[PDB]
Amino acid sequence: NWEHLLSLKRQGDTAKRLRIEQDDTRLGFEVDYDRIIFSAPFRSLQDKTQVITDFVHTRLTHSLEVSVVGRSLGRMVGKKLLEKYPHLEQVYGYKFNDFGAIVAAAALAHDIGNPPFGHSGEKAIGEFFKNGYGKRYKDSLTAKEYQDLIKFEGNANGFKVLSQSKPGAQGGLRLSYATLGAFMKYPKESLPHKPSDHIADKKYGFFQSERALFEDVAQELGLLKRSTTDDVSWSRHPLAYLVEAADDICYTIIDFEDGINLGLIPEEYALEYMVKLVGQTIDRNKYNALQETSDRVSYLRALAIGTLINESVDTFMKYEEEILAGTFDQSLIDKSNYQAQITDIINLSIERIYNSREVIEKEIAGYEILSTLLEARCRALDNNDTHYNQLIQQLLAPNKSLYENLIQICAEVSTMTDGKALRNYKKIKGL
Amino acid sequence: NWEHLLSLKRQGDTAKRLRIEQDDTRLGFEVDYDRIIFSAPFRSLQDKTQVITDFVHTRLTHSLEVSVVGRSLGRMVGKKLLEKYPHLEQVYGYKFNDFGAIVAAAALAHDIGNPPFGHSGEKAIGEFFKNGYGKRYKDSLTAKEYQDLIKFEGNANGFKVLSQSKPGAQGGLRLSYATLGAFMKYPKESLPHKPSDHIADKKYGFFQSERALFEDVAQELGLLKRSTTDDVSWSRHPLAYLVEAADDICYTIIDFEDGINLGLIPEEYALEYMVKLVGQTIDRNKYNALQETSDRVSYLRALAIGTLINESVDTFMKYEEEILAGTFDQSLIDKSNYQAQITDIINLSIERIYNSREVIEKEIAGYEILSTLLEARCRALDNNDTHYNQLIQQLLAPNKSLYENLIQICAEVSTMTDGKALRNYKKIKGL
Ligand SMILES: [Mg+2]
Ligand SMILES: [Mg+2]
Repeated sequence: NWEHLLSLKRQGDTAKRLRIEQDDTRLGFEVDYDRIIFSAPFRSLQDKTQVITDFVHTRLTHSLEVSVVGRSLGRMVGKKLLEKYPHLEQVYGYKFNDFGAIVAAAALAHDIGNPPFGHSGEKAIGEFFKNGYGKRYKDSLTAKEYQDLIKFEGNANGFKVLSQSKPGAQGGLRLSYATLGAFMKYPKESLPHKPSDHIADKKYGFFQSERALFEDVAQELGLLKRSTTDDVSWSRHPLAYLVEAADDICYTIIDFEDGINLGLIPEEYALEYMVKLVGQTIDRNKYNALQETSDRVSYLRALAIGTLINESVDTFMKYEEEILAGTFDQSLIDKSNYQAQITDIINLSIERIYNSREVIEKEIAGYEILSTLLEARCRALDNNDTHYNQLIQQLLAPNKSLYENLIQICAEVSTMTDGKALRNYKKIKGL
Repeated sequence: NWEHLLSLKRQGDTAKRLRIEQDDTRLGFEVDYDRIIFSAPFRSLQDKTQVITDFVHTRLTHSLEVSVVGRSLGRMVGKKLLEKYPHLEQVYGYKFNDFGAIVAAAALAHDIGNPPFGHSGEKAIGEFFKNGYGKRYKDSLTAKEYQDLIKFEGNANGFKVLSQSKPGAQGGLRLSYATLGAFMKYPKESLPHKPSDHIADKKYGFFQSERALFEDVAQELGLLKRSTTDDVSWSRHPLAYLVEAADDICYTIIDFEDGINLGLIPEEYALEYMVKLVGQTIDRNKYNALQETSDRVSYLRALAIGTLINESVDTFMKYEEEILAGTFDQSLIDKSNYQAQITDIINLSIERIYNSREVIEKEIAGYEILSTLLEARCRALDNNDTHYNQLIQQLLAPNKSLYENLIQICAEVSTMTDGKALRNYKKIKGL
């Protein structure tokens, strides 16, 4: 039922929030976007680079552009959903911009919990608790608590960042449950690990510390159960497919755009890899008149993203009922008519960007930086009386169960800006 | 007439664009926002700091937050305007989110053309042509052409950045004329200089190179004439008052928030300066429970901005007819019941932030950096045959009248990222 999937509930609410009773100048879904923009975690993305460190390729700009693509996807699907289910507007008061706001807010916050250095950063945190100093806690943790650590997931840390309760601030940003549902691409716990090849089982979406929260979210949204055991799992909020397509589209096309502007990808490849995606719409005489490389590739990027947005909207509507029933097993982009071209683009980015020497060097350095901060925090946790460990406390974590302390340390190390992680690492090593 | 003020015209259009015939998933005003987000000038704000250089206080984040405040102001005024003038919706099809989109897009682009180093940067460019090397061109320029240079204005450069025609890309971002009108806080030429004490005459809003464009914009919007001579001037688009209030509100409250987080303003001053603005709404027990300084001041900031948004909306509606008639002589914030508290906040920021030693040092360094780049570009313009000047050409301006060349040099030097301006300065001096 879409009416339940479009929940305006916020954590702690004691009474229902009806869509028809909202002030449209203060609509819960749009407030969610504003709350993210002004949050300290989102602002910190100003000082967080992607794999390439050019000072003009931040995670902030990526997140902005993903939210813009998400708003467009949500608006377009929202208009068509209100055509399919007219009672949603005539009776319940939903409007097509409501769907754009939900997708836009969830897409804006997708990278908010990810550690520095990309997938290497997640992998370094996991290795610390699997084989590093952190393995000593294995026997003091449940299997699912330990799995949170050895397979630490930036998606699940984002959910924690958005919802974490603190003195004077219960519920974090207190986003609408529809937004938290659209945010949750992997609505399962850390265990069991990859039970199938379904896209929603590739990773997990919440830590044990947020299990009770997502239980409240899933029951309020009426998400369909995928497990009937104590290992909980649900079918994805339909709008999470649009959040994922926005991310897939931007990662594919914009990484390519960046690789060309940065010199990693020869410009001579631009047309060849994009011709299928832009062929019918490109004004070739306009393309040839553009004099700057950055202008030519941004034109191709806009055309390719527009093509993929329109197709993703149509794919969503073709499979809407399978998605609403939890039987859609793939991503929207997996069904694309351009899958072969998308794959060639992604593979070229892996070869020329993600496996470039500068990116490899940065990830190797990231492993040391994160491993050091985790060991410093964890030894300070185990012996908090020594003078050294008191200083580490004042520096890295000023102002609980063992698991709650360990997951908090991972969450705090993960959300450090690049500048503060390297600086603090430098001091703990004297540079 | 609001119907004309809400023009969807884009530069070069040969036929009218009726509001009632727009696809609401592709509304011209919302497209304007997206085009700015993806533009190279907006992305470059990632590498442009405000006066304080902390790496977590960019002009990008400021612009984002101003656009969020602007969207809220536009939404709220838009709803009330459609109540006052119901034919705008029933006959012409306008919706309250239309006004939010226009204000949001114009506010997002407000700082896009400003040079580095703030007002010192504008002043350094002006001094170069008034008393530096650039004074030699005085006699080759009209009075208004020369005034563009000696009083170089970041507001007018923003209009150029948004609209500048290039091979393969006529019209720049080609924003809706309503958005360009809401953008224009000073709808006059560089001469005459400050003809009155009206807020709209404090500066000017377009260079001679964009005069013909803004003439097209003002006639399409039906803006009221303020001069009947060859020195052209118009009354402000009413929505420009909301763009200005968003900027005024954010500059006042958020500079204060930054000054406290950065240590420049003692935290003990936070409540004293904000008590009048937040008194009725602050949950003092919640405030006392917040443990981090950044959390306490962001709570006060949200309360003060909400207070000022609500009041600014009411001030706009009280004076709507004077604004529509071009007889409103002040800013919206000038009529605020908190003017005295706002002034105390602004004065404390001037004393503790803008006059701090680190800010003074940066502005002094900015004068040298910009003066050097301007002299290098201008000597290369005057003698383009020498080997040195060919290298300067390849480095700073790869790929016209004397005035068009000089204003282009100012526009390009102004939009340089901090990193590229300092690096290029370093090379021209060998560091
Ligand atoms: Mg992403
Ligand atoms: Mg500003």
